[PDB]
Amino acid sequence: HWGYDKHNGPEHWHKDFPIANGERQSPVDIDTDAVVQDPALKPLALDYGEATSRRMVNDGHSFNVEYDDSQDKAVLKDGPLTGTYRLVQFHFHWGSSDDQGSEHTVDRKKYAAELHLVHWNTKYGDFGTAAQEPDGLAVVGVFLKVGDANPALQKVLDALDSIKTKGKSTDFPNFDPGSLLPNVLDYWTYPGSLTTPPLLESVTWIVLKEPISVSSQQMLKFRTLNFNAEGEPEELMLANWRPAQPLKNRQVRGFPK
Ligand SMILES: [Zn+2]
Repeated sequence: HWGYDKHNGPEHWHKDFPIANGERQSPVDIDTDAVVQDPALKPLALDYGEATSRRMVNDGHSFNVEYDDSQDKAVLKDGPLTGTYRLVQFHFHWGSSDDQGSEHTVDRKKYAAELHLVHWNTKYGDFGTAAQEPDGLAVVGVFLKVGDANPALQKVLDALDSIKTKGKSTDFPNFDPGSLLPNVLDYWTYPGSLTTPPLLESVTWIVLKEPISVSSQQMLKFRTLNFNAEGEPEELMLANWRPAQPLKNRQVRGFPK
């Protein structure tokens, strides 16, 4: 088992998951001075118009909104990518107070939470196959910046009472993941990993420059979830972010700049 406390948190994961100290781990700090433009980069092409949400699940480390990835209803193309990537799920990371919780940082600045929209490359057939390949996954990272209430986010938060403990799920149809995107789609990109065990090095990271908003009040609702299953002792889901990992050999690129 793994988690986010002093003893089982990120600093210890390397013992059970050696790849934690590897060459393309995420998240990273994005130093905007070192960011470079690249004329090969394209605008991000998100097509979430037919996206079909199925359910919401507490997986014991976070909560996921699952999408129907059996066809091309919710696809991600272009940006830094070649091919088509299907949306399989999104989930969030957040911290114990509003001044922390994002996984990526910008010139060391942290936000209150971060949304990850996970996509797999269709040339690999399924998520499991895709997850093992360097070009297999694409994750769009969206910062949640504390400020005004976010009404799109509120629909997600209203279901959280129904999935308090590990393993619970609730049906969650009709949620549009495009409603949790900012209006401008400028992004930073770098080759990285999943930010949770097994920490697979299979992700092209697409971190959006513009955050979406969230209220302090709304942030308290994230923190009502439990890491523990029902019947075990309570362990509140107050914080589930991995800190910045060393950039090592990698280049962060920016679009449009
Ligand atoms: Zn994540």
